[PDB]
Amino acid sequence: SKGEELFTGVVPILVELDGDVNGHKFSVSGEGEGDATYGKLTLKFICTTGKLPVPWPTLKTTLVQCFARYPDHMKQHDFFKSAMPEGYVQERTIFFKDDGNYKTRAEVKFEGDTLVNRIELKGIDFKEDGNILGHKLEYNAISGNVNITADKQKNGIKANFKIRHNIEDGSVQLADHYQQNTPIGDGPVLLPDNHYLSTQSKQSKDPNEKRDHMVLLEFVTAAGITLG
Ligand code: NA
Repeated sequence: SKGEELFTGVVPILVELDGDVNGHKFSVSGEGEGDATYGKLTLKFICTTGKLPVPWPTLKTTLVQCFARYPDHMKQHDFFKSAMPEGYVQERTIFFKDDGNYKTRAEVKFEGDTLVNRIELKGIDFKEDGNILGHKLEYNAISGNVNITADKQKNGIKANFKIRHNIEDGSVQLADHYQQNTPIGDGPVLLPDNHYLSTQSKQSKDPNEKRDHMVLLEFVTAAGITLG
């Protein structure tokens, strides 16, 4: 695609999120860069409104799958880059088992040479002392396989995957994700054969940063289709 050509070197990234979870309102800003040749993302997120009222790990998926490394032989299945520069809408519902849900809407697009992710998030039906509003998650890595299907009716894609977040008492909190992406522009897109994105993230802190924040180092690689 012509959009893929936008991703052959290191691209600056900006993320801006406004959230409301059970009436707790917050905002997050992110800055970093992506290098899709290696599926590599480095980001720092800052809660601009004070302390983040939910755990950072529950926001990681919400806070740029256009930076996935697609293997050469799978490049015709990269929807995300084919929609650029005009971008796409990414919507999710994320179900926390035995707890509330996030509903997210984002637009991902170029503004100049910067890839920007602007998001709104709504959480409802959270338990006041469950794992999320009780802050019982470990500030712990996450990984998984994002399963992608074509959505021909919407000239886009669907995806579904589970995140298992470790809890401080040694249990696991499941977060079942449902996703849809649709192009913003009316230019040509690539609609993929079924495949997945193998994704892993390490979270850390800027020891010099007093604000509530998260630093991420993430790798995202398309898989599941064999050459030939
Ligand atoms: Na690159």
